[PDB]
Amino acid sequence: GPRARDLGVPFEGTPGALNAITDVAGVEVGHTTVISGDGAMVIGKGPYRTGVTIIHPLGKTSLDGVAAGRAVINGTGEWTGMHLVDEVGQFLGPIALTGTGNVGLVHQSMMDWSVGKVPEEALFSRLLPVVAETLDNRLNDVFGHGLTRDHVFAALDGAKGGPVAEGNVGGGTGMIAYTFKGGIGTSSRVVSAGDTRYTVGVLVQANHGDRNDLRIAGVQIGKEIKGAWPEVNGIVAAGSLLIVIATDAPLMPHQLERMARRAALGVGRNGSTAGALSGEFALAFSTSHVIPLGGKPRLPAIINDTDSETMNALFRGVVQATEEALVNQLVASETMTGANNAKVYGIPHDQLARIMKARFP
Amino acid sequence: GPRARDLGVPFEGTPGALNAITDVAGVEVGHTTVISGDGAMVIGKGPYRTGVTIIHPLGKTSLDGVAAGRAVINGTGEWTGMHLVDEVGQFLGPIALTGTGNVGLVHQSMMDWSVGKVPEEALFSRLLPVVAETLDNRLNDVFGHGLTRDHVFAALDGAKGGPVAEGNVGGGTGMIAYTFKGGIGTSSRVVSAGDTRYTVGVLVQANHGDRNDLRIAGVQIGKEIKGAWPEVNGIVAAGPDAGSLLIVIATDAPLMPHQLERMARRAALGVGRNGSTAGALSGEFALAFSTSHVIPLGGKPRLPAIINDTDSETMNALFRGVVQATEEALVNQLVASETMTGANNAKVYGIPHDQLARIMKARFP
Amino acid sequence: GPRARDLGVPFEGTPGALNAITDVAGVEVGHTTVISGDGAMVIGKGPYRTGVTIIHPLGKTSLDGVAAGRAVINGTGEWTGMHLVDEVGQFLGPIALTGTGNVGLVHQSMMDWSVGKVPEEALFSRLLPVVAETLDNRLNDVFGHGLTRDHVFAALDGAKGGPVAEGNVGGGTGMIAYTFKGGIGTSSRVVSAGDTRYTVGVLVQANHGDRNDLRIAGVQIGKEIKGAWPEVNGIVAAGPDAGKPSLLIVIATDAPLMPHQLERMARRAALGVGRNGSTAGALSGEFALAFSTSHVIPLGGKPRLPAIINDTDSETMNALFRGVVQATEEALVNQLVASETMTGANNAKVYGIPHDQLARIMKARFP
Amino acid sequence: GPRARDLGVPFEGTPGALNAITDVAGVEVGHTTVISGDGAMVIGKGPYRTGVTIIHPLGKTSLDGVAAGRAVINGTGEWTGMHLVDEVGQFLGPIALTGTGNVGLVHQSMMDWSVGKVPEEALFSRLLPVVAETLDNRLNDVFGHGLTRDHVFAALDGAKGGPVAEGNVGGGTGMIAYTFKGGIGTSSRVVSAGDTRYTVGVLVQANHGDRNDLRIAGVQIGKEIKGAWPEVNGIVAAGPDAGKPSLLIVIATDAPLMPHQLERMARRAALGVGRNGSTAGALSGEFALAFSTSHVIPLGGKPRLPAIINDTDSETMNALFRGVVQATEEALVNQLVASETMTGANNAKVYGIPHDQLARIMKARFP
Repeated sequence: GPRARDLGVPFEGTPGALNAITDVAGVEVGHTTVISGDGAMVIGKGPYRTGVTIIHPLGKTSLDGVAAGRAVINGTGEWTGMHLVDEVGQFLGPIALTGTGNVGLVHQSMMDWSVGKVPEEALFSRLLPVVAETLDNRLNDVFGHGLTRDHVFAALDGAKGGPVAEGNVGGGTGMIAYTFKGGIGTSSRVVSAGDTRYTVGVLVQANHGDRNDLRIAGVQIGKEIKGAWPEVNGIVAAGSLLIVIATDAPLMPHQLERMARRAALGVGRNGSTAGALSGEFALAFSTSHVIPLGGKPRLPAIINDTDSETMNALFRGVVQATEEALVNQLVASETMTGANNAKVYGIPHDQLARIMKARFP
Repeated sequence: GPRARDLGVPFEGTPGALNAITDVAGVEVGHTTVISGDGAMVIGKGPYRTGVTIIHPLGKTSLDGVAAGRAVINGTGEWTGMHLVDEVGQFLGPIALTGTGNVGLVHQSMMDWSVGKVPEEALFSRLLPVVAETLDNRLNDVFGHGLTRDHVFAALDGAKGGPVAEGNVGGGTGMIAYTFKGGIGTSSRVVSAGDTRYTVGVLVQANHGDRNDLRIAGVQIGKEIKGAWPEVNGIVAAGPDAGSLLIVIATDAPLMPHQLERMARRAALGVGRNGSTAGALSGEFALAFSTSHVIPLGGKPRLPAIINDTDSETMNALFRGVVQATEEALVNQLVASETMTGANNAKVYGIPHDQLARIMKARFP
Repeated sequence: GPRARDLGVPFEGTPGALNAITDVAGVEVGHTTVISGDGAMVIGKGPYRTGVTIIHPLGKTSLDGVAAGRAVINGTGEWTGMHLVDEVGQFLGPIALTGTGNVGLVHQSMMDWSVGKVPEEALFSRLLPVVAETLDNRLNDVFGHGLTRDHVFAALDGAKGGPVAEGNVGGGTGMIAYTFKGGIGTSSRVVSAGDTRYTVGVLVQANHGDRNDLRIAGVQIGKEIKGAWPEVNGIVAAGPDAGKPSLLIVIATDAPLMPHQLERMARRAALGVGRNGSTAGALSGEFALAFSTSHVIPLGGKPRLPAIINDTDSETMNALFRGVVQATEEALVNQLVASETMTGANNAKVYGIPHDQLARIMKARFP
Repeated sequence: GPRARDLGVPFEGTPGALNAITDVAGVEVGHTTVISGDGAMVIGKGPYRTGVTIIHPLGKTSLDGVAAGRAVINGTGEWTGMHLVDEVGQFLGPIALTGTGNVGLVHQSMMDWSVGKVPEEALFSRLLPVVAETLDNRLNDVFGHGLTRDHVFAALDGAKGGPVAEGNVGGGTGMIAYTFKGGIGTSSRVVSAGDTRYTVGVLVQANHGDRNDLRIAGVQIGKEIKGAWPEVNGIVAAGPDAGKPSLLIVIATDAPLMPHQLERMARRAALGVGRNGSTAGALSGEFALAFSTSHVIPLGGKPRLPAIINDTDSETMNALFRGVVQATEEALVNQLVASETMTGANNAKVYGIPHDQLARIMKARFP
């Protein structure tokens, strides 16, 4: 359906052609979305509202590593492969984003996928899969084994470039953000440093924040929206965040850490305050600084960290793309009823468009 | 004079009585402001637009440490005593905030002050002074020895509780923020968890950001303000024509060091609200301390109550307090800082009060 | 059987009664050891030389957290739950130490175990299991699903206090250290901090280092031992005569330390590792995790900190730090002595450090 | 005079020609040594036993940065410029190593030196000087302004390549290590990374450790040496007969490493320190800084990275890491051997480790 710009939300900067992480060439994204059952939750039987999102930095047939660096806003969550990134500045294989109860199954399934897809001599490189989570506990049977190995293989094999589906898909299927429906969002910026252009792409799996704090384009919007509070069986019940950054800039690992640390500023623009139990994390990678398996790293150009013109263009790109990806998520996610007949509303489009038109005539 | 709220800027949460870092009882703040000379800069001769700000966590006569934790947004800058804070979760003595060229002088002056104020038996504890900087390079002769030991002593000895002066004072004297006049700002929040209340106080020394990114209460305001662009000479320096950040957080919550690191990491979200994107060469840092978790010199730490990190009600109240107080301290700074002409006749404008008030009235009727 | 001290190896300090991590009261350890098959490796069909080691910091029935802090020597490996430890300074549930290929299975199995053992209202707290690995790739079919959920449950349920089995057991089953057989080792120290004596216990899963660098009690011993280099089908595979016929450190203490203080403890492990000569290989995932059994966090309640220690109290802190260094040093040697010769996948044969030669060298050096 | 090898101490690996940090081409080192007064200490009036050591990574006329990374063993100390290193992976200007009381004076003096040596257009780059300390509190009047701006300028301007003076010089003048006289030590290794041989150079300012823990070439040597415990006016002040009659590590390499790779190098220092027995005291500020002299960043220009190394290339990386461990181990022993007995403030007398006894013990152990 509509994305945030289509409802009149303004943003700064110049988006890429897709306005998605796949504006960084060669990046592929895949989702498997598991939606089954209704009514009361029984552990092991559903209902299920869960899934997995796969990002292949260099595409699904690559055996090469990408340069990478991370940041932690609040570390109450899981993201595997990160000790590796901190130490050697690269990771091998895809990124998986999923629900908390699925981490182990996804991790082993990625290994199994490797056995089937990678030459035996290269299997040593496939030992530390990258798997991250947020908690779909209200809408999903977290502990009930709803995600299968076949679901994971389907996302790995089905991933592609081009437009990325947003909203209640893949790892975002069962999520809740700012008390509205959570999910997947994505955005990009094409940034200028003199005559050089680079792309910064961002994808988020959003399960964080309170309605009372939410800002969209600087507007504190929770109180301006009427209704759309969550429910349980019919009774109004009220009233973590994963960030993946891709760039084609040829950055070294410590420079990618800097990129990842900018995500918090974009999160801050939209009002949340990093809950004590909210696992909020960012991972950044370069698709031009690539490390062939067992060979010399390929760094086709080099950027000085004190070159403010280039670095600030890249940093502003991360902030803006993060800010927009978060709003794109909210708009893409539709109302859902899941486990225990819990109902969470998508942010209402008609009301958002009306508020945006009043604020930005 | 008016602060941000008085010009009609809305903020979330409940401020303390002074709406300042000194709402955390026992904290003292002092400034020495050095403004002398006009015209062309000659290194070693001025003009000078610099100073130093002192924060005594437990007051100027305390020999005790405070529990502490820090966070780095972008580390292109200096803040001494921080390896100590990372290792042992406490620091001794005051925090000094100053201009980049003054760091060594301030560091040695704090040691000299200790020799005169601390019993010789306790001097061992005074070896790692806490000194942080931002760069006053457009308005000040950075390398020219404008700050003296006497200026540092005056701020150390003159510090007090009560209202805190903001704007072009102390370490903020020569600073520039969002292309407007930079300086010192402060704010506080009184936060609740069940029947318990705590105060979170914030003081900033702001020298960061670009006009085009600035948000005040969510409003992207730089293009709505007419004029007030800097001048380099007699002609317009930025925008159309030619015709670092230090954050100190105090709380009376009885937090352990790793919990204060969490508090410090919330400052970035408050900075983010106001639109900047952490420049490559901008040293943006946060330090948080507790005034109830105190470590008597050579004795047993005093931790009068203890908080679970997974107690979201308590922790989120504290975190939200940091975010909101940081957001407001930054806007308070801009409002307090007046237009200044300094070295090389560079002129930087205070954000115009009349225009800001008008924009806020139109936006928040 | 003999441990390192019984072969004449001298160490500094005073061990606890068991000279093991279980000298810290209430800690329980369990192993499941999986050894099946011989000969050529086919992925999914073994041979298997693998397993899992479980450490319950407060015992298997506890729902409470322990204060914790970690350190990284070289981060090329996996240890889950560590973001949590860095952020909030505690973890819930047990520590699992296993082979690299088993991480996901163990992580999901720990969740399944919680579903069976923990009240539904407490399940929220069981979402970030702590699982760490070293790579058994020479002796084991890593990718071949040799470890099952039932193996994990058996270690979780079978864990106990008292003496801890060392050597080729649990997560250490298929490991190789200093080009000799690797595995599990443990040691403890009781350390005098003024009028109070604390216990520091250490358990290692050792899969690191080279024979040429190994020091035992300061003696560079690799060249003093004759033979015992690894083989394949009777042909020496490493060392001068070739061709011819990661490290996980777990520290427990009963000292009532805050999380940042436990990070300091964990950072001392590297010095104990250093004593024994290794240099942290580029691909060697070398990690330490320290926890307190007296600073405990009841689930959804107020942390219990029964006493408090000043970081600048060098008498207390240095006693604790020296304990970590000495217990780590000895745990590493205890591992080598406990681990016996093994032939595993692809007919790789790795020798236990020879007891007779070690004892002879120690007697000559330390009469 | 004899260095450690000349007294019979064995070490592993191959030193560079000078066995010093200046085996990395282009590095310059200078010292200013301040020794005045005897007897009772009065703050502001000595006695003084202090100084400053300067390391210019690319020589004293360079305006360029070097790639760099750091590590902390125990952070109770000061080292400026390190937030910069962590953030952007480089630093500008020289490294100064000094006593704790001198940090501020040295920091401002380095800025003043820049005003006099650097074009005004480049001054922006000189605002984050790198200054580190250890505490000379037993032998020196720390707070008494013994070090002057002129002393700092003399070390900055006098620095040179070639042999590096060790012992009671520069920043090490008033230091104490392993209950013997502390000071400056240096060593290097040339390491074979396939077909390329890189140099790793290490300089230490040692003020850490206890005699009871000291190991030299693995030998626990404190109880083997007779006498030489510190004194005050002829009465022994420490050890069993008492009453009767921080660490800075600087690593240079010519390997073209990226900043995160240099952090890995710096983290290896701890293993070299561990070999020699210390346990990182609670108040001991123990720090390492590593830089590359081939990966250089011209001021306001494009970084120069003449070749690039894969972190997972264990052959190359392990050669470099082993170089750091071995050079750090040897630098520490070289310091002890270079430092002579000194009596300083408050009549504190600290002995250089005795050469005759050390040589005798080494001969017995390594015949």
